[PDB]
Amino acid sequence: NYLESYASKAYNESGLGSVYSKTSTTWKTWSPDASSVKLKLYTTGSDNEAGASAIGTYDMKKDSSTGVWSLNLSGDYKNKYYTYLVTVNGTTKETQDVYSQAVGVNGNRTMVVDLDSTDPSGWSDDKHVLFNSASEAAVWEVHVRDFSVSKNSGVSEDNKGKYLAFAEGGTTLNSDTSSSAVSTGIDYLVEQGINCVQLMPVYDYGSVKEDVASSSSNRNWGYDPVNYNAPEGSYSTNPYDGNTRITEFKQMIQALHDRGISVVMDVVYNHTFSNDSCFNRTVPGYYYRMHSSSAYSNGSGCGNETASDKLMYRKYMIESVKYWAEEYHIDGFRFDLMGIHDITTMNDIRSALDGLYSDGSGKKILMYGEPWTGGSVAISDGCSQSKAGSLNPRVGMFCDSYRDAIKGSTDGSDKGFVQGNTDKAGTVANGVTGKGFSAQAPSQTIAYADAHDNLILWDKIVKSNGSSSWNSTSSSLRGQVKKVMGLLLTSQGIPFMTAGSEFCRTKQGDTNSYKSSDAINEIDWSRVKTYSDVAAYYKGLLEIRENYSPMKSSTFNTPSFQSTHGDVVAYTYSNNKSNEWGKVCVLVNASSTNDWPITLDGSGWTVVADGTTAGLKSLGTVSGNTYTVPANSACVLVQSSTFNNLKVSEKTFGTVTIKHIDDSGNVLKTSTAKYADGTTYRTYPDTTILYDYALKDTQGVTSGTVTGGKNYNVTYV
Repeated sequence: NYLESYASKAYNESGLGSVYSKTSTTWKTWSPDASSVKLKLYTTGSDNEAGASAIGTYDMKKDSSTGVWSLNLSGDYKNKYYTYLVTVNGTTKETQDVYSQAVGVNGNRTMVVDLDSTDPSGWSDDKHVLFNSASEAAVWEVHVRDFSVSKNSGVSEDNKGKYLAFAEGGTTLNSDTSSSAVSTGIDYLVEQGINCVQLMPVYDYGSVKEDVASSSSNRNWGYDPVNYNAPEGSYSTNPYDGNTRITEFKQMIQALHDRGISVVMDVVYNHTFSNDSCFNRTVPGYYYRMHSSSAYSNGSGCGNETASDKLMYRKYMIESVKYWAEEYHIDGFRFDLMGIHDITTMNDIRSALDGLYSDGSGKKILMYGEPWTGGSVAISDGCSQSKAGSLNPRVGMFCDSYRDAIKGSTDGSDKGFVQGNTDKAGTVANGVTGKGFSAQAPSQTIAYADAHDNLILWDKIVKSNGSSSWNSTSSSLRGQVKKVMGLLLTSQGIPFMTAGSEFCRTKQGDTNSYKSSDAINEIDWSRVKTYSDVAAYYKGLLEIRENYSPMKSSTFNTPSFQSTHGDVVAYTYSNNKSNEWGKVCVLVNASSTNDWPITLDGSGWTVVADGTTAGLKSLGTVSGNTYTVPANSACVLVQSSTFNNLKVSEKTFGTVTIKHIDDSGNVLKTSTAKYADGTTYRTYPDTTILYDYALKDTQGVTSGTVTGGKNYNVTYV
């Protein structure tokens, strides 16, 4: 409890970090133990770029009762870089900035972002894509590079691997201007209507060298936080340049917002990459728990725990998670290993969001994380599943007890339910209730089967079924992944999904793939054709879910169950709305082989999934009190007497028809973005861009709400 004096006071300070105005800027930073905090300025994100000079140094002034150090200067410091030197116990360490809204390369430095100036065209009229209920999400966890970088990805060679791969207008499998009906990249998200992305950690992490291209030898998942408040540079086209990463992120955000897709961010406050992070550099021995002034505790990983208990961290979280929601319009935050944090900090972040926007919309922003610790947690108050009743109802927890029962161990061959381990069935059936541990609202339980960590769902499915990496087309194993989606997307509480699980993304059996080669960590999009039907089946379930409030209500509903043990789990949702199907029944057969006849919730049903295909269009009626779940099939039934209530229109996609022309007509490229009926046909020059002369006025309509089956033309490039 190092310094709660000077942190009860100083808790309400404001303008920590730096604040921008055209005339002048103010810096404030807190270090009661320091003898001096000195501001130092730079002109670049690193010494790589041209000039990169420092600009000058300025001693901040301590405020005794708060200990906060502050400085204000006149002049425009827009896009100037800077750092603090912190002097504590006679040592001096350079601290980047504790509050770093915009960063150089890898984070080494910060620059004063003229925040609103970064905004892309048509940003000021952007909107959040909040979900009224938390559960209406369907989080598709993608690590951006994986989605983009495959050679066959259709994404342009300069958008390949980068934020604008969510922004490249229109793209087909192997790029061919063709009836190559496999649209890929951002187009696929529109076809699937994936509804909500989760970006694997897009804040600045140290475990990728941003100085060089990301590659099979320059990859990481990015669980090595270095700056919480600035997005990753490596996914920029231009990491050396702040704003760029910011704008592209805003354009990636805006492209997902345009398409009505919510963006959720994995944020990893429980630990940092380095015991010599800015935190320890700025208040050594405050921010990190320490069983001794000699020795950090290690209750998480990598040798540290953030001092969540201790006020001047509680603030930093509270007014960081707000920052991402303030600016980037991020729609939710997923916390790694919440169990390290004190609940009396999660409760404040939750409560701080609830007041960001005057209309209370901030209440809608999703928040959840992993409740388990990563080791011997150093303090007694922890975000555990057991303590869960002390979190605010709208902070959520992954539910491993559920996960493991579905699939088994994260890692071993040991078969779970999906592969036929009957003896998990009882635990999975309870997990579908959402109360796999004591929880207060569906906003809590992140019903999930799979993640980046350990075996991607397919690899375990094949590995657990008994063979390695096979890329197998087996209608058994390929039928077997559809079990999980049948469960998760029909559970209560936020469904979750590693990106491309829906086309059997494989990592060839790799467990801790955290830095494994691109050939291990890429979406080979030819799997989308090969494991078509699977994705078509997957899309069809989101049609089911998004149109079905009980699967997505804000407070708990609760399935009935008709089998919970052996090899068939079967449960039914209930509803009272008149413009929705009414009762839904979901059955998942753990067998790989057998076709058990199941009793079901009511006397008449329409089949809307069969383990091959799914979604609103009737795949078959069925009648009488029983249904058969053939082999791997995950099947969905809705009460047949009210199947018609879902009078949604078809997702009548519209189109852009970019026809880039430099001069003399002809064609330089022809994408055809497949935008949904709403959204906007925003469109971009990204062809002749490395170095070129082939350039055009970009005559055309260039932007606006799309309109259904209509062709919007821009003559870019």
